[PDB]
Amino acid sequence: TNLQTFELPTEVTGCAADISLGRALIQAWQKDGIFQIKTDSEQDRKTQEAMAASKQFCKEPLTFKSSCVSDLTYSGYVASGEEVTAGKPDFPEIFTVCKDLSVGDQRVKAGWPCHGPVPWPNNTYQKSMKTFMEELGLAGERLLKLTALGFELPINTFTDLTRDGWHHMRVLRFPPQTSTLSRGIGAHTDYGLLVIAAQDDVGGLYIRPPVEGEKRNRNWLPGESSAGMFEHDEPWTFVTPTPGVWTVFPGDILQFMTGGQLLSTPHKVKLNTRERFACAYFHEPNFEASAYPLFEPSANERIHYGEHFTNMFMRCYPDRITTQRINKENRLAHLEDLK
Ligand SMILES: [Mn+2]
Repeated sequence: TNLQTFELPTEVTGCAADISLGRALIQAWQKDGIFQIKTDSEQDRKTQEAMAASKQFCKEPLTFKSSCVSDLTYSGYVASGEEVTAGKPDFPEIFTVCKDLSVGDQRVKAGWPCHGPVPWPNNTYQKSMKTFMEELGLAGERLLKLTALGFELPINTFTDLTRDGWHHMRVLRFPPQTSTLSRGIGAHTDYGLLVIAAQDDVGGLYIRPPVEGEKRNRNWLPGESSAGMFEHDEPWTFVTPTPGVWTVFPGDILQFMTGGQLLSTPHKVKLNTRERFACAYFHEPNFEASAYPLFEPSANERIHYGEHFTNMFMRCYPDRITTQRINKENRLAHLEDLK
């Protein structure tokens, strides 16, 4: 399969050509579940410098890597075999980068759950990831303005929710295959708004396009998990490593807001014959923002983002020191107070 590739304008203004481009992006998601966006030389350089920083860090001993954790934020290191998909432990090691807030930030002083400084392994890694995430965020904002325009919505519909958004990134290393087992991460959908993915030259990501007649679960609802669904049935598209692109697909919150006009793209990762580096960037609402259905005016359903994120991470990392401190200090009470 050959994915569609688009060049984004540096600024999105709402002109008729922006609307036409936004419609094309929507159509590509509706047909293929994903598309490529071309990177310029600086976007590409920052991508490769982030991957190199990841490779260096992963070569450190586990004793050091394990120390890169915080009891205030979920940012930092997750060893291989700690995450689980459809009840089966997954293979990659992960460094998650959430908003990097100093202890002087008023949200950290107030003890809001999940708010705190990233436990960076070193300053060179910090700089590489921050620079990369700066570019990824500018692309995310362009994409969300184009998506709104394509649906004939106010240009600001999504970006109003993503001001100081809770953007975060999974910095991943998958091991080489070491047995007959090759499921690096099982089939799932991502819980957030918009996903921008980058990878090295190795290969291993597969995505599922929309399928006529196929029922899709609403993974934000209890009892409608998308985990494991379709894992052993076609169609799955291999996301071929390609120089000079990132890929982009919708998450669960875009499926919710669009009432299923966009579907959260199912994806899975196969272990390759050598290690694979990748980054998955989530462009998200503000922690205090609530997503809402755009095309169902009288629907009362909402997704309060900070509640959604906090509950997800507490369930996914239930023994992490971050979760223990939330429980010990009753930090979920702050969430109720904010709402
Ligand atoms: Mn994912």
